Amino acid sequence: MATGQDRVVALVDMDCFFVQVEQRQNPHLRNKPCAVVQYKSWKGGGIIAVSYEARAFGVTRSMWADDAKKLCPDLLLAQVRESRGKANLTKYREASVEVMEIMSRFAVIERASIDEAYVDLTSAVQERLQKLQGQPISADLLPSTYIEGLPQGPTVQKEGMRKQGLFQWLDSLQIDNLTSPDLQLTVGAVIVEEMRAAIERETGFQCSAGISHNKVLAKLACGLNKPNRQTLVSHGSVPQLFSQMPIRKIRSLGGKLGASVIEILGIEYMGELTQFTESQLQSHFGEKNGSWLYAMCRGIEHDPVKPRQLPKTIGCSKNFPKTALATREQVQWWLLQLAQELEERLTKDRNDNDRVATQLVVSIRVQGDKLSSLRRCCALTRYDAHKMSHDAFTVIKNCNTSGIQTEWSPPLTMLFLCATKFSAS
DNA sequence: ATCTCACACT
DNA sequence: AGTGTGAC
Ligand SMILES: Nc1nc2c(ncn2[C@H]2C[C@H](O)[C@@H](COP(=O)(O)NP(=O)(O)OP(=O)(O)O)O2)c(=O)[nH]1
Ligand SMILES: [Mg+2]
Ligand SMILES: [Mg+2]
Repeated sequence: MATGQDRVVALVDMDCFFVQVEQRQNPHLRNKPCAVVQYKSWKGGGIIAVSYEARAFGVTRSMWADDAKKLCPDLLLAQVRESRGKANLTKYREASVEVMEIMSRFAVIERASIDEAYVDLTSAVQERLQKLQGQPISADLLPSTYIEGLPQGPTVQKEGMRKQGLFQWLDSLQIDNLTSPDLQLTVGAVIVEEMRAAIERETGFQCSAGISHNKVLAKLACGLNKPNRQTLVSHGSVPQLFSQMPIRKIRSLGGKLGASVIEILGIEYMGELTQFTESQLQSHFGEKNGSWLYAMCRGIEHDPVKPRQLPKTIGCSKNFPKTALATREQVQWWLLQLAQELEERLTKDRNDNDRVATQLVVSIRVQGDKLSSLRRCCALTRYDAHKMSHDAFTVIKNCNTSGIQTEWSPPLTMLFLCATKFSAS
């Protein structure tokens, strides 16, 4: 009997992160419809973060600020800082570190993005259980927790509903069994309340969280009640939850694979995968995908929370959409600009994190081509922008089809520098 | 598309 | 090594 109740996993994700960062810094933006964009010289900038007040007006990510202004006239905007003609995300990376370090105090975390991390609470839950000494869990220890699927069976407002569901869960809880998966999830949720409380006290940032037995369910849970709430997804809530859950909502199925699952099998919801054998899914999607899908639709997933808090690579990119680079002098200048930010971030990384990058990856796009046109690596022996930028030029310089030694053809529409292969130092 | 980062696969 | 996908 397959179980998938072996771990306690949480996913903490910051609410409207970039917006919150700007709001802490500028109190005038607090509790208002606001958004964060970069490069306003074109269409007021492209929206990448939206406060929940602004979302009420229908303002979304990927929307032009000028178009967003049509939906929400009083929409306030904070713009991503610009350096060397490029976007600078320094303020946000640093705010992220604040959050990651607080979370790191409770357990080993996997930085999943700039504003979220997975937490393996299995050992931490076990520790708390003996301390409890068979003591019941008060609802007071879960003041922002939702239990998905509850209340059920035999008030109207949301908070009243939340409490009623929480009480049904706690009233039915068997605290006698220290190996009860449902009990383990509850204690995990109590810890996450503490973890989320610590984040807000020490940063001012609010976040949501999902607590379940694996990463996928935890991630899904987190989005069930946003913002400033956490959701517990038990093993038992899975069949109902997945019964009307679109396949695309599940992490990693939001793209071509998920579309392929829908098209080939003629289904719409995650629960509908259960009627197929593992071999069947393997036949359509391969040995690896098939096994993963077979277990996942039953709420089972084994991807571990990796002990990794730091980025594996450090990269900078810029597009050049009639603005395309057509001279060697142009190509060299922008490679230098990219190299300058790269050196800046690398040096700080070396001091902070006791490591040194060893490989420099260069990538370019050509006006005719469809993301990357060419990607080449070279050795990274010194944190020097001039050296790195000259190196970037050298390995790509053979692309220049122009006979004349001053022009570049055909024009470049993207430059990209990435530092990889870190070694301890 | 006028805006980093991980990982499978090769 | 280089390409493609997926998410954020
Ligand atoms: N440059 C760029 N930045 C982005 C993009 N998408 C997101 N960001 C940046 C902006 C975001 O602030 C940050 C976190 O991304 P989320 O967690 O997926 N969205 P948020 O936390 O804002 O809202 P909530 O979580 O409540 O839904 O990543 C993008 O396409 N491009
Ligand atoms: Mg977020
Ligand atoms: Mg996120």
